Amino acid sequence: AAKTEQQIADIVNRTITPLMQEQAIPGMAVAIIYQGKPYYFTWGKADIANNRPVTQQTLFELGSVSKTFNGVLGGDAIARGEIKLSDPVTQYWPELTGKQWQGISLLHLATYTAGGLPLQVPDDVTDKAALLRFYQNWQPQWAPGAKRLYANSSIGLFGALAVKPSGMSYEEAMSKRVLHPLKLAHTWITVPQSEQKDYAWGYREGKPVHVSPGQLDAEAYGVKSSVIDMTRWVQANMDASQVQEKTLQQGIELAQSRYWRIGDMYQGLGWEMLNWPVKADSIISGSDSKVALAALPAVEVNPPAPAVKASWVHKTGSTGGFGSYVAFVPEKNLGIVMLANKSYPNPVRVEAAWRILEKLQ
Repeated sequence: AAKTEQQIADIVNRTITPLMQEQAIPGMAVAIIYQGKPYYFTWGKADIANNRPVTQQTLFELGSVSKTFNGVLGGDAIARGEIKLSDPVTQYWPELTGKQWQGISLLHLATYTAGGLPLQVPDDVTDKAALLRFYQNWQPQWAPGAKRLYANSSIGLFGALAVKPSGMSYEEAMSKRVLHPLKLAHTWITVPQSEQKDYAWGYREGKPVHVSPGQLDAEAYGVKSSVIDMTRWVQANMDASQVQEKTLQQGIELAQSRYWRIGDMYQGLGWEMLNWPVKADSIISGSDSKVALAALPAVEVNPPAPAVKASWVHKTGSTGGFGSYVAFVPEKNLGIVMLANKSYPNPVRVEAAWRILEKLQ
């Protein structure tokens, strides 16, 4: 018996209501993809001050979910034959000298195994000249491919280098090559003046906050999107076959290939996958900052393993004011998008998603 909208409504409501309460989230937006059909739900308020409620059109900061956009754009470029994952970083930024860079490829940056690029670009690095200096002076902790350390400075750099051949900016390339084709008209890097009325305020210690500028912001954490756009984004990735642009369909597929095995978890391009069915505890406890930010040994999958439908694909993302979570199981044609205007613990996100989806499988 296929569940009915109202049964889906009770499961969702039953889970989120309590969550919003204990974590004290001002507003939320959730989309369920159940047998390929989207169901949207909205709770709370986007601007406590101006008393504006969350809508299906409300823009949320995706934080690190932005990395999924990066991975796919990189994929498309590969597909076009513009870049090769195996190519040296040096090829793309010749101004970037230093023998510590000699054996590092695109792959290593994309997949956080370059040898310890830090989580964030330093606080005293706020312009492009400082950026070059930073990387020029950077001192590797491990040999390339040795371990995985989750870092904005790694994937961030991958994004910037990957659009180089095209001669487009990242923002231009992203709009042209991915957003336009999938009709993500409510997905932005820079939110227009015209759309400010739909831009939710993020809440930090009860204070309204928006993500600030930074080196490699667009590439690692600066996408803004609505419940509806996140949902089309999930559908497209869930099944690349529906995508008309051959290169984009191919990039989606490459982004979901498996390059590294990091104990039961596989690293794609922005997306992280686990085999299905998976144990709840594995995903929940692997989402904790204690595990997710650690340096772990990485076993290489070369040639990469292809995207399989029997997988649990997901990405967590946060900003000072926002908490996002997205997951999908291609094989069951099920997924969830969870957008909040308050950053709350990773494991609570993952755990609530699982609760909802276990009930629908």
